[PDB]
Amino acid sequence: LGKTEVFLNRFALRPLNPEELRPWRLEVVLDPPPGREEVYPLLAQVARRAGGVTVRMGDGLASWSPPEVLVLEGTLARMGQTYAYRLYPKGRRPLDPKDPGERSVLSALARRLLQERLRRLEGVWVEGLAVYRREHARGPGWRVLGGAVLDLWVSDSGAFLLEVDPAYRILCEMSLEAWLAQGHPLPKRVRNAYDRRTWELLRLGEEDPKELPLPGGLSLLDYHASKGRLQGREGGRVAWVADPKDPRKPIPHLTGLLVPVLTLEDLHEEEGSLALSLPWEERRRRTREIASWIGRRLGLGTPEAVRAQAYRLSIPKLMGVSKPADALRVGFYRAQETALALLRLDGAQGWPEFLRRALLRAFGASGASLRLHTLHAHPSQGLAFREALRKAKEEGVQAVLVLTPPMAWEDRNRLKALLLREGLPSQILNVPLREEERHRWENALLGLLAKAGLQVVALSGAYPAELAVGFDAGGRESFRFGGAACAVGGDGGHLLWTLPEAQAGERIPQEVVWDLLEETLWAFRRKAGRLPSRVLLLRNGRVPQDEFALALEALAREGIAYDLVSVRKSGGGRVYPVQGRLADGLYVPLEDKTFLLLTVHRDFRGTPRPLKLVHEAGDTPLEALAHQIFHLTRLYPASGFAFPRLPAPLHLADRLVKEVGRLGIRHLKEVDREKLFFV
Amino acid sequence: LGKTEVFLNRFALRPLNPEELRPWRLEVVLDPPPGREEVYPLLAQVARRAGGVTVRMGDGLASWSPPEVLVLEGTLARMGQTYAYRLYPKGRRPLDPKDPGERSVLSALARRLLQERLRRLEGVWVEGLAVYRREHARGPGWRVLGGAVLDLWVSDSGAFLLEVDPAYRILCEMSLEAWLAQGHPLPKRVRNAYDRRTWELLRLGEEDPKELPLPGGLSLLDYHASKGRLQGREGGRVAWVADPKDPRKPIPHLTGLLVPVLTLEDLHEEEGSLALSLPWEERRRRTREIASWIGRRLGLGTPEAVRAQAYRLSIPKLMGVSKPADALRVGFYRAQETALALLRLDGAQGWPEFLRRALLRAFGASGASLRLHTLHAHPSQGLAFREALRKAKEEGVQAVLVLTPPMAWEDRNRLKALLLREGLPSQILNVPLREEERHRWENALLGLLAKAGLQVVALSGAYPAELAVGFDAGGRESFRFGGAACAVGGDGGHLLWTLPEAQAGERIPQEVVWDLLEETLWAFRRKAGRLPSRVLLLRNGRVPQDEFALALEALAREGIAYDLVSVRKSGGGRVYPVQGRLADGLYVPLEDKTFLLLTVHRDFRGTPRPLKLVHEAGDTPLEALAHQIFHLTRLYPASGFAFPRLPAPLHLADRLVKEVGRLGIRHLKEVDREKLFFV
DNA sequence: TGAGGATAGTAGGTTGT
DNA sequence: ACAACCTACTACCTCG
DNA sequence: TGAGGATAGTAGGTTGT
DNA sequence: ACAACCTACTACCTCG
Ligand SMILES: [Mg+2]
Ligand SMILES: [Mg+2]
Repeated sequence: LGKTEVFLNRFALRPLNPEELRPWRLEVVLDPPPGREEVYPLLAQVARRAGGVTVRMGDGLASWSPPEVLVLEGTLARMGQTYAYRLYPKGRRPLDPKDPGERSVLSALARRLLQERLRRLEGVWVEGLAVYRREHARGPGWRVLGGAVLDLWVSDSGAFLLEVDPAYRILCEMSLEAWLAQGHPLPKRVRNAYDRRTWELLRLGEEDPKELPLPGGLSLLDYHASKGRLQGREGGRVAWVADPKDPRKPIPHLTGLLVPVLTLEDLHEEEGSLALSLPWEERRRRTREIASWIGRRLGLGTPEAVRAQAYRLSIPKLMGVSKPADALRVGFYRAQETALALLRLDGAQGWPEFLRRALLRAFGASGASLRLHTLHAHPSQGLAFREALRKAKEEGVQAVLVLTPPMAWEDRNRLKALLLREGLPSQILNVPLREEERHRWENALLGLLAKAGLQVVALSGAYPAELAVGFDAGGRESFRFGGAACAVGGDGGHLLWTLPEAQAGERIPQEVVWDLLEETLWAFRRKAGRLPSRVLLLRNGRVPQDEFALALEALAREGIAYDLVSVRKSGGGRVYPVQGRLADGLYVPLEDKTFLLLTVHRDFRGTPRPLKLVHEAGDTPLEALAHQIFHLTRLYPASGFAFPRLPAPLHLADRLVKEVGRLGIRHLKEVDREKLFFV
Repeated sequence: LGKTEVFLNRFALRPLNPEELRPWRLEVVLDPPPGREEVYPLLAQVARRAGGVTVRMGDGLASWSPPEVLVLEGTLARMGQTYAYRLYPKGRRPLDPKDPGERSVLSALARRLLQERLRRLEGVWVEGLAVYRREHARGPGWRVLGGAVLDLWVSDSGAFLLEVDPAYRILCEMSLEAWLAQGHPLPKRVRNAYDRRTWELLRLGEEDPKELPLPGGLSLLDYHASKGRLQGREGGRVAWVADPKDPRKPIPHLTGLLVPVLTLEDLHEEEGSLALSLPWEERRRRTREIASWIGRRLGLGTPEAVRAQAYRLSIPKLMGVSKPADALRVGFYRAQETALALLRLDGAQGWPEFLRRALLRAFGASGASLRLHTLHAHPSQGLAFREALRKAKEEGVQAVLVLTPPMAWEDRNRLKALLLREGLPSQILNVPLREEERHRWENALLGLLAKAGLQVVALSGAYPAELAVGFDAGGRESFRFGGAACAVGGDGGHLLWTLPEAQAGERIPQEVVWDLLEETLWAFRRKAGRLPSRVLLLRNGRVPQDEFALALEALAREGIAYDLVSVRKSGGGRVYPVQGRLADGLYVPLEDKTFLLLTVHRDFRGTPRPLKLVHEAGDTPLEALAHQIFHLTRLYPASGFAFPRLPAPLHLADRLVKEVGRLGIRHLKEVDREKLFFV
C-alpha cells in the first residue's frame, strides 16, 4: 500500500549506569507473618514505609537508596492486624533487563525515582506522576495550569524511557459566594473550603444562617463557627447542598465556606471556548518542549524522540459513498421492504412531511418499496401497547420512533423497559425539535434505519477474514455483561448481535465465549452456504489468560481458521508525523506481534488517541489485520458522519452491553437479533 | 377449622431486676474520629475491647459491668487505620423495654451475659452461643458430644426469654494415619494437626517422606520437622492433599500430622450410621431437660415452657388423590395431548417398555391420547440436535428425557447448555437405572411430565385469592437472580414461571418486582376472562423495605386486591404438642401479626422446621392465608411422594433461579414458560 | 434522549504478579 | 499495593 | 444427574441500624 | 460488628 514515518511521544534516554543496575536488596521479616493473600500488599506498604527509592521485589525489597538511609524497623496496619517489620540489607545484585520480572523492578524503581525528583522542584504543581509547570489562562477566581503526564521506565535495551503527553488542570481558589458575586451561574459541584469533602450544589436558599435550625440545636452560622472554619473567611449566604452518595436529603451549608469546582462549562462563561483539547501541531510541540524541560532537570541525558516506521491503510469505501450520511438519501448497500411506526406524548403530534421525503428519496434511489404508519399511545394504564404490537407486527414493524420531553433516566428506562416487553426497538429525538438542527433528525433516523436492517454500507475491499465478531463486558459496576456483535461477509457486511450473559467479572466464561462465537458461526452459513474459511477474533480491552482457549480449539476441530487480536484504547501513547500533515488511517509496527492503529482523526477534535493492538494468535500478517481492521471502523450505521474508533462489532458490542446493563435483558425475547436495538 | 394447643421451645424467665434495666453507659471518644461508614463497627470493636458485659448503644456503649472493671483506654485497628479510644462513664439510666431499640440493647446485653456465663463453667464445650454438655456416641478415634443452641433475649414484657434447640457436634481427636489404621476409607476432608487450616484429601501416594522433594531444598519429612510439629507425633505415610480454594495442584503432606474431619458418612462405618436427626419426642424431651440444666446454672428462676394456641389446617384434597404419585396412574387434573422424546449416551440402544406402560394407562384412565417418540444424538459435532428440534419441534417435544453416566458438574451443565439452545427442556436419570427400584424412575419422569405442562393436581378448596406468585433471589454468591413462579387458579391450579433478571443484591428492583407480578397478572386472564379479584404476595426470606411499594400501588391502580406475607425458612420456631401426637398441617398465631406454619412433617425424618410468617400488607385473615398457604405446599408436581416445605411458587422459584444461576440465561430463548424446565 | 470523538471531572472496578 | 487495562456518568465540540 | 426434607459441614453473602 | 435472614455445595434418610 503506502508509507510515512511517525514520531512517538516516547523519548530515548541514558543507558543505565551500573550502580542503578545493582540495587541494594533488603530481605523483609515481619511479625506476624502474613498468609499469601496479604503478602504482596504488605510488602508494597513496606516499600513505602522503609522510604527512599525502594520498591517490592519478590519476597523482599530492592532499593536504589542505600540501607543506611532507609527506615529498617517500624509498624504498619493492613486490614485489621498490626505488624512490625525489619529489614536485613544485602550487597546489591545486578538485575537482568531482558528478564521481564527484573525490569519490572527497574521500571518501578524508575517510576519512584522520577516521582521523588518531582516533589523536590518548586514552584510547580505535582499530582502523582503528573507535573504542571506553566499557566494556560487566568481568571480572577481561577487559573488553569499546564504540563504533561509522565512515566519513566526501563526498556529491554537497558536504557531509560520517557513518556510525555501534555495535560491541563483547573485550579479554582475563590469561595462560592465570591464566584457567585460576579454573576456566574452555580457550578454543578462544590467543595468544603476547609477540607477535601465535596458536596453537590442544589440551590442558594433564602434563610438567615444566624437563625437557621440544626438537628443539633445549634445554628448553621454557629456550627461552623464553633468548629472554627470561619476565622479566615466569613460565611455569608446560605447554600443548599446534597451528598452525591445519597442525593436525599438536602443538606444546609454556608456559601462563604464552599468552593466551586469548575469545569469547561463553568470556565466557558469566562473564557468562551477554552482549548483544553490541544491541536495535534501544538500537542506535539509541547511534548518535545516539556520532555526537554524534564531532561534538563533529570540528568538522565538528552532525549531523542523515538521514531517508528508507519504505513497508510487503503481508504475504505462504504458503498451504494464517503460518509454514511451521504448514503441516506441514495441507495443503501442493501434494502428490504420495511415498515416503521411513530408513537409519542408531546402531547400530541402528527408525523411531519419532511421525514418521509428522506426515506422516499433513498428508497427511490435504491428501488425498494417504503412504508410508514402511525400509532397512538396511552401510558397511564399502558394496556394498548401490546394491542399495537399485534397491529405493529403486521405489516410491518421493524423499528419504531418516539419523541417526548427529555426524561430523567429513571423515567427514561422505565419507559424503555415497558417499550421492549412487546418486542419493540426504539429511538428518541427529544422534542421540541426543528428542521433547524438537521443532524439531530438525520442521525436519529439513521439509527432507526439500522434499527431495522439495514442502512448498511459494506466494504468492497479484499480481506483475509470473511467473518468478524466482537466481545466485551459492560453493565453495572457490580457485575458485568458479556455479549458480542458480528460482521457478516468478506466484501459485503451485515450487522447483528448476541444476547449477553451475566458474570461477576471482566473475564468471560470460556464456555460462553465460544458459545457466542459459535452463535455467529451459525450466522455465516445462514445465507453464506459454507463455513467461513477464516474468522476474526478481536477483544475489547485485555484478553484474559486462555479465556479463548476453549473457543480457539473448538474452531480448529470444526475446521475454521482464525486470528486473535487484543484491542485496547488506553495503551499505546501518541503518534506524530515526522514531516507533513496528519492522516486518518495508519499502522505502526512497534515490536513483534503488537502494532498501533489510528482508526479516526479530524483536524478539529484535537490529537487522536491511537489503538494498541497485539496479535495474540493466528497467522495473518499484521498489515492485513490493520487493512481489514481500519476499514471495519466505517461500517457503523447510526453515525451519519462520525466513525467510531472501535470497529462496529466492538462498538456495537459496547453499546449492546451497556444498554443491556442499564435496561436489563428480562423482556428481550420478542426482539430480533436483526434489530441492532441499541443506539 | 380445628384446634390443639402447642408448646414452644421458648421459656418464661425472670422479670428484669432494676440494676439490669439501668445499665451504666459510657460515651466513646476516639482519635481520629471515624467517618459514619465506620462508626457502628468501631463502637462494636470498642464494646469488645472494653471487656465486661458491654454492647454498642448508638453514639456510646452500654454496660452491665461497672466502669471500674472496664478497660477505658486502648488501641484498635480497623480497616488499616489505628485508633485510640477513651470512655467516660455517666452513672446509669433506665431503658424502655417497649422501645424496640432500647430492648435491642437489653437483648444484646442478654446475649453477651449468657455467653460470659457459659465460658466460666466446665468441662463443657462452648462454641459461641452453642453449648455441649453430654457425650452421645464414642468411637476409638472420636466423640460426638451433644447439647443445645441457645439465645437469651429481652421481651417487651421485661423478662428474660430463652430459646433452646438441641444440636450435636462431632469431634475427632485422632491423626489421619491411625484412622486409616483401622481400615476405614479416607474422609472427604482433613485438617492440620498443628493448626486450624483444613485441606481436602485426594490420595496418598507411595513416596517415602524421608526422600520426597519439597519446592525448597528440603524434604517433606524434614520440612515439618524443621517447624517442629513432629515432637509429639510421627509422620508416617505420605498423603496428597489439595487446597479447596484451588483444587489443582496436589500438595504433598504427611498423614501422621493430618486429622480426619468426620461426617455422618464417616461415622457410619463405625456407628451403624447413626443419624443425628432427633425424633420429635426426644428432641422435645431434650429441650425441656437442657433448659432446666441451664436454668439451674443461670439464676433467672425457673423456666416455664411457653405455650401457644394452635389450629389444624385444611387437608388438601389434591386431585384427581393422596400423593401426586397416586395421581400418576389415575387421571391428571389436566391431561393434554402431548409428546415426548428420548436421547442418551450410555448408551442404551432403546426405550425400555416398562416406562411406556405407566404413561399410557394414566392417559388411558383420564382419556387423553399420548405418544412417545425416539431420538438419536451425536455429541462430537452436535449439529444434528438442530435438525432434531425441527423434527422434535413437530410434534413430539413438549419435554425430553436423557440418561447418562454420572457427569461432573462442568460436563453436566455444558450439556444442559447445549440442551437449551434448541429450546429443549431436559431431565436426567443416571445410568444405570434398574426397573426393580422404581422411585428414581417414577419421580424422574413426574419431573419430565410437569416439564410438559400437565398439572397433576389442584385443590378443591375455597380460597380468598385466585392467583399466587412467588419471588426469590437466587444465583451465584457474588450477584443474584430474581425470578418468579405462579399458580393460575385458586380452585384449579396451574404452574408456570417468569424469566429472571440479574442484580447485584438480595433486593429485587421495584421496577422488576412489579414487572414480574404484572407478567403473572397478564397470564391469569389468558384464559381466566377476568382480573383476579385478589392476588397472593409471598416473599422468600425477608421483604426488603418497600421493594413492593411500586408493585402494590400498581395493583390498587388497576383494580386488583392483594395480601402480602413474608416466608422465612430459618424464621425461628420449634413447635411441640402439649398433648397427643404431632400432626402435618398447623397454624399458630404469634402475638405479632406474624404466625408460624408447619407445612411438612414425617414421623421418621425428625423434628420439622416450622415457617415464620408475617402479614406485611393486605386485609385477609391469618387463618385464611395459612389455609391457602398450607395447601399450596402440595401442588408441586415434580416430587412423587414428598411435599416441598415452601408452597410450589416459592419452591419452583428457588429451583428457577438456581438453575439459571449455574446454567445461565442466554441460551433459553425458545423454551416455553409452559415447560417448567427446572427440576 | 443526536451522533461520534477528545478534553477535565467523579467514583470507582478487575485482573495478575 | 500495584500496573495496565477496563467501567459509566456530565459537559465542551462540530458534522470525513 | 431421584424426590423431598432435616441433620453436620463448608464458605460464604445482604441488608439495615 | 452485628442481627436476622438469605446463598449453594456433600452426605445420611425413606417414599404422606
Ligand atoms: Mg457520545
Ligand atoms: Mg435434596
